[PDB]
Amino acid sequence: FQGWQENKSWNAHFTEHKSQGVVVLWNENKQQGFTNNLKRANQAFLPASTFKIPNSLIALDLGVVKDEHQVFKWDGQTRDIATWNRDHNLITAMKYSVVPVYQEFARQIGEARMSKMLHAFDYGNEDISGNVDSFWLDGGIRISATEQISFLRKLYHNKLHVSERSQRIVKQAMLTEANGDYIIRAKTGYSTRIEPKIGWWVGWVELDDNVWFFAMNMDMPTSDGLGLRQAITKEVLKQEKIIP
Ligand SMILES: C[C@@H](O)[C@@H](C(=O)O)[C@H]1C[C@H](SCCNC=N)C(C(=O)O)=N1
Ligand SMILES: C[C@@H](O)[C@@H](C(=O)O)[C@H]1C[C@H](SCCNC=N)C(C(=O)O)=N1
Ligand SMILES: [Cl-]
Repeated sequence: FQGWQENKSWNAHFTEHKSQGVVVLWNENKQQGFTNNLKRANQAFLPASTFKIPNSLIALDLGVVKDEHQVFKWDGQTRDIATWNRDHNLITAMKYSVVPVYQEFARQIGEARMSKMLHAFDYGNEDISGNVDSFWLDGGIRISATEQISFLRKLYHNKLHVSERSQRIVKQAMLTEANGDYIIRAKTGYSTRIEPKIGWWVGWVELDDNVWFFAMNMDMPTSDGLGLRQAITKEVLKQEKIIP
């Protein structure tokens, strides 16, 4: 581990949007990491919907989710996010960060197996204190941007302690963007229930000959700025010549 190079010039991308945050990048081929803020890079927050990555893996490996086509019917309760008020499969539940679908996963996984799996994953502080169906939103689990990278690297290489199939399905469900230059597999998150409210974007960029892992979070006082998670990350990615 060569350490983490700090590149403060990326702060310009946050300041441009009156925002504060961190982007962490990991060059897989060179085993080199870069961040604008070495301190915040290692600060552990609630994972919020980025927890849908480990939650999906566990649900799949325990057969709570059979495959990416299985339909989880809307419970008929109207919630404030319109896309949640419909039937979902794993693909669309990830895409739209459909919390109630994953809360039901968590309840079926159960506290004991959830704890053991997060320890097996070496995920964050491995603490699931709180409600079994909400701890990643308002309980004890905390993970930093650099810890997200470590976890994502295991998933990329199929090294997590679940089946290869489970890891392949989750990486399929993380698909976010692709073109002839790059593929982004990622997961957003918006931690709102405990201060400070922060937005997440974690994942990686696949190139022909390299993979660049990333994890960012940023202060997010309102949902108004949620698009800045991807916008700021892409500005860093383009400055670093990762995407055109
Ligand atoms: C061809 C078969 O062997 C193959 C299949 O699905 O048909 C099995 C082999 C491993 S088993 C789970 C990981 N092993 C852990 N010790 C695997 C998987 O990890 O998805 N599937
Ligand atoms: C509030 C939490 O449930 C939060 C999370 O679990 O991380 C939800 C809300 C937004 S998706 C809809 C956008 N929300 C407000 N505009 C979000 C995400 O950005 O991933 N997941
Ligand atoms: Cl894919």
